[PDB]
Amino acid sequence: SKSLSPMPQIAGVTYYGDIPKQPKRVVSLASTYTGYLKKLDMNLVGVTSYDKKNPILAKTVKKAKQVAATDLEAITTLKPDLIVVGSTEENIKQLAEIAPVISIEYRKRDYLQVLSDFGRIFNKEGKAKKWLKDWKTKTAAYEKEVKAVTGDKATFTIMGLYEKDVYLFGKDWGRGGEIIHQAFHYDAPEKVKTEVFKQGYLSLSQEVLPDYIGDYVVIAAEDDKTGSALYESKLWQSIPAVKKHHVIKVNANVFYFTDPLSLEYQLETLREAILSSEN
Ligand SMILES: O=C1CCC(=O)N(O)C/C=C/CCNC(=O)CCC(=O)N(O)CCCCCNC(=O)CCC(=O)N(O)CCCCCN1
Ligand SMILES: [Fe+3]
Ligand code: NA
Ligand code: NA
Ligand SMILES: [Zn+2]
Ligand SMILES: [Zn+2]
Ligand SMILES: [Zn+2]
Ligand SMILES: [Zn+2]
Repeated sequence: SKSLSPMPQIAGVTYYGDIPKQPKRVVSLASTYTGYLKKLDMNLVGVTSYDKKNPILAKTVKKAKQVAATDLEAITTLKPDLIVVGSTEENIKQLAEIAPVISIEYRKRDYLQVLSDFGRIFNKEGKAKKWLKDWKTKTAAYEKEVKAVTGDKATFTIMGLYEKDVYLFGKDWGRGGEIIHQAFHYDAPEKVKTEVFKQGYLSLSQEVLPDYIGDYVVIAAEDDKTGSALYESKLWQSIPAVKKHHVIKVNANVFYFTDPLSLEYQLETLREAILSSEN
């Protein structure tokens, strides 16, 4: 049998079976976590559709098969020694019959803690610590670069276009919020702090958008055509941030994510976009 993880008790983490310390064949069924596992040098043999559509992550998991959580046959034949899932997955019991499962309830640990937590689970503390120390220094330095341009108290709102809907996001639901609010310590407008932050996200009617945007807005979308009718509208064009050219449009295919690999890309992209807003 496998050498075992110490399986620490961590908020949000549930273990099904004996988790290996050094898994050799991991199936990741939760896009939140795939890039954390890659950062810690795990061999991923299965990943999700969102993972494959994230160009930053996809480059690192070319040999992994795309699978869904219902793919019991394909997952079995991948011969995993570990499966990682989100806690809301429909069929964790069936997955745990195939291999040991780590199930994570989102948001119980923050985007940085998740990495050091995996460091404890897999005895990869050094790799996690090195990344986290560098991240702390780099983000503080970049925070200075961007606030030099905007002012330290400029407000930012995180937004996404999805289907025909409009979402706002807080500090810990992807779409750039970790970078903008946690890494750069930008404030959000009061209405976003009150109505969005605790909730994580808020699906909004388009006509009230002006009320939620202050100095800057970051907008994630999967395709560059989705926002067209909104963007040309008098409503949108009346927003001071829009008039100032403080709209930052980003590609959701990577910006949905919160993992170290995706966030490295988001960090550089957002730094450059803020600087570019004053070109
Ligand atoms: O984990 C993150 C950031 C936070 C996040 O989006 N999560 O889903 C984490 C798990 C949240 C707890 C379970 N909640 C839900 O499943 C509710 C639906 C959901 O995924 N949400 O994010 C809620 C707001 C978005 C709803 C519309 N769906 C999308 O934007 C698809 C991309 C979308 O939201 N996805 O999750 C697929 C890509 C995600 C890449 C990893 N990103
Ligand atoms: Fe989500
Ligand atoms: Na933080
Ligand atoms: Na999608
Ligand atoms: Zn700060
Ligand atoms: Zn039109
Ligand atoms: Zn203009
Ligand atoms: Zn400006």
